[PDB]
Order: sequence, then structure tokens, then C-alpha cells
Amino acid sequence: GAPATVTEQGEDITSKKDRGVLKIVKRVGNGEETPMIGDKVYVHYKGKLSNGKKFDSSHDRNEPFVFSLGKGQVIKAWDIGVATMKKGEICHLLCKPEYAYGSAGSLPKIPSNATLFFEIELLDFKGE
Ligand SMILES: CCC(C)(C)C(=O)C(=O)N1CCCC[C@H]1C(=O)O[C@H](CCc1ccc(OC)c(OC)c1)c1cccc(OCC(=O)O)c1
Repeated sequence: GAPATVTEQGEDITSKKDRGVLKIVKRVGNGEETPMIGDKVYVHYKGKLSNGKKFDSSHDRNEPFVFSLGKGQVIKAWDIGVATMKKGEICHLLCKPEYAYGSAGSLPKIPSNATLFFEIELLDFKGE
């Protein structure tokens, strides 16, 4: 399924090149600009465990998710992944546990040692 496709085709966007965060650009966005540290970013996302089990979707709430980029306000794979995106881009991210919730998990929805899959659409971003 989609998580295995990221394993097979994803771009390694980690500084260490350890395959910890792999990315497929599903829809190329527009403009040259990517969001910068401290920007307010707006996304829609769907999250599942790598085995396909859904844990959350902002579409179900009709509620974009908003955060400040590059400040450790979200899991490492999101700060790394969203910084590579263009406005209007849709990507798939596969995140090894060390770039997600690691040993602690996010219990009960996310177990310890979980690889996570996210679909992310970068709706907008604005300087603080
Ligand atoms: C349980 C799964 C939830 C949390 C619902 C989920 O879908 C999810 O996994 N996320 C929500 C959308 C952004 C990615 C991801 C997320 O980062 O949520 C983070 C989880 C907490 C976290 C922050 C920083 C971290 O490292 C610097 C960190 O590492 C373990 C954990 C989160 C941020 C803000 C709000 C939030 O939940 C809603 C709330 O508390 O109101 C969850």
C-alpha cells in the first residue's frame, strides 16, 4: 500500500541520510518558496501506522492543523518534512520511530517503536 510505496520510492530528506524520514511528492506545489523557521504553517493531514491503521485526520474535523515550523512543536519528521514543501504540495512521509514517538509512543493511539505514515498538504504559510 501507500506506506510500502514510500519505502520503495521515497526521497531520504534526513541530514544523516539514515532513511529515517522518506518522502514522496504526490502533487508538486507552486512557487519557489518553502516555509522558514518560525513561520506559521497551515496543513491538512492524514496519519496512519505503517500497517495502515488510521489514527487521525484533520479532514474529518474540517480543521486545518496550524503550527510554528522548526521549533520542535511537532515530531522531528514533520519539522524536517514540512520545511521541504512548496505551497499546494501534497506529500507522503514515512517516519521511523526515532523521528516520531520513539520508545515512549503516543499512547494509546501510537505504540512504542512505531513507524508512521502521513499524507500532508501544505495549504499556506506566513512569516510570524
Ligand atoms: C495521537 C496522534 C496525533 C497526536 C493525534 C497526531 O495525529 C500526530 O501524530 N500529530 C499531530 C499533527 C502533527 C504531527 C503529529 C504531532 O507532532 O503531534 C504533536 C505531538 C506532541 C509532540 C510535539 C513535539 C515533539 O517533538 C519535538 C514530539 O515528539 C515525540 C511530540 C502535537 C502537537 C500539537 C498538538 C497535538 O495534539 C492536539 C492537542 O494537544 O491539542 C499534538
